Amino acid sequence: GKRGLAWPWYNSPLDPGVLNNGDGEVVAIYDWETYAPPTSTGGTGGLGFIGMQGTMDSDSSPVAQLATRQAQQGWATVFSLNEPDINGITPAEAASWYIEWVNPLAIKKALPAVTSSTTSGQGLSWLSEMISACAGACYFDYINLHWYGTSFAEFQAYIEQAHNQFPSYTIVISEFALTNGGNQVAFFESAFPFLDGLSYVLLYFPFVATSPALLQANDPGAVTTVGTGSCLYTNAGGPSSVGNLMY
Ligand SMILES: OC[C@H]1O[C@@H](O[C@@H]2[C@@H](O)[C@H](O[C@@H]3[C@@H](O)[C@H](O)O[C@H](CO)[C@H]3O)O[C@H](CO)[C@H]2O)[C@H](O)[C@@H](O)[C@@H]1O
Ligand SMILES: OC[C@H]1O[C@@H](O[C@@H]2[C@@H](O)[C@H](O)O[C@H](CO)[C@H]2O)[C@H](O)[C@@H](O)[C@@H]1O
Ligand SMILES: [Cl-]
Repeated sequence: GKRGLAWPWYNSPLDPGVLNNGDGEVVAIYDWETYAPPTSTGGTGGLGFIGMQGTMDSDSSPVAQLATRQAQQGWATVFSLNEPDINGITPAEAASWYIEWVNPLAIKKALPAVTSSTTSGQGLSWLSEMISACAGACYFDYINLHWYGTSFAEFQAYIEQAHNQFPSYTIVISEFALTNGGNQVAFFESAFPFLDGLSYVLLYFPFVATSPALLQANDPGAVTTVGTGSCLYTNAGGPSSVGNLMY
C-alpha cells in the first residue's frame, strides 16, 4: 500500500475513486496545495489527503493557514516546498522557513521535494546542504524525491544512490516518470515491484493522475518534458494503461 495520486489543481472533471478499487495499493493523494483535492465528486475516493505547503506562501496555500488547514482537514502527513533547488530557495532559507512553519505540525512531515539534478547545489546536494543548515533543529520523517529520466535502470540507480547518501532516512517519491518518447507503461511496470520491495520507500506518486487533454490544456510545459504517456487517466476519465498498474 505505497501508491498515491499526484492530483493537479485543474482536476475538477475527474474522480479519484476511479483508481481506488478497494484492494488498498492506492492509499494517498496530494494536490501540491493545502486546499482539499478539486474532484468531480468533491471527495478523494477513499484516499488520505496529504496537505502540501509547496511554496513559502501563496494566495492558494497561505502559510498563515497551514496549521489551521491541517487541524481542520485532519492530515496525517504534510509535504513541504516543491523543488526549491531550482526555484531560487537556498538551503539556509528553506531550513529557516521549514523550522518556523512546518516543524510545528505534530504529524508526519517530509523535507522539501528535490529534483534529480546532478548539479552541485541542486538535487541531493541541495538536500544535504539543507540538512546541514537545519543543524539538527528540523523535525521530519521523510526525504521527498522527484525523478525524471530515460530508463528503469537509471531510476533504480538514482533511488539506490539517494539511499546510500541518506542510509537512515525514509523516502517518499512525490513525482516520477520517463521524459518524453519512452515506454511509460514498461517503466512503471518495473518500478512498482522495485519500490514495493524497498523497506525504506513509504509512498510513490507517478507523475501524473490526470488525462492527456487536461495535462495539454493546463500544463503544456509538462507535456513538452514528459509527454502524455504517464497520465493515469484516459480523456474518457477511465484508467489508462499506466492507471491500470495502480490497482
Ligand atoms: O479551481 C481549482 C482550485 O484553484 C485554486 O487556484 C489555482 C492554484 O492552486 C494554481 O496553482 C498551481 C499549483 O497548484 C501548481 O503546483 O503550480 C502551478 C504553476 O505555478 C500553479 O498555477 O493556479 C491556478 C491557475 O491560476 C489557480 O486557479 C484555488 O486556490 C482553489 O480554491 C480552487 O479549488
Ligand atoms: O516529524 C518527526 C515527528 O514530529 C512529531 O511532532 C514533533 C513533536 O513531537 C515535537 O515535540 O515538537 C516538534 C516541534 O513542534 C514536532 O514536530 C510528530 O508528532 C511525529 O508524528 C513525527 O514523527
Ligand atoms: Cl530527487
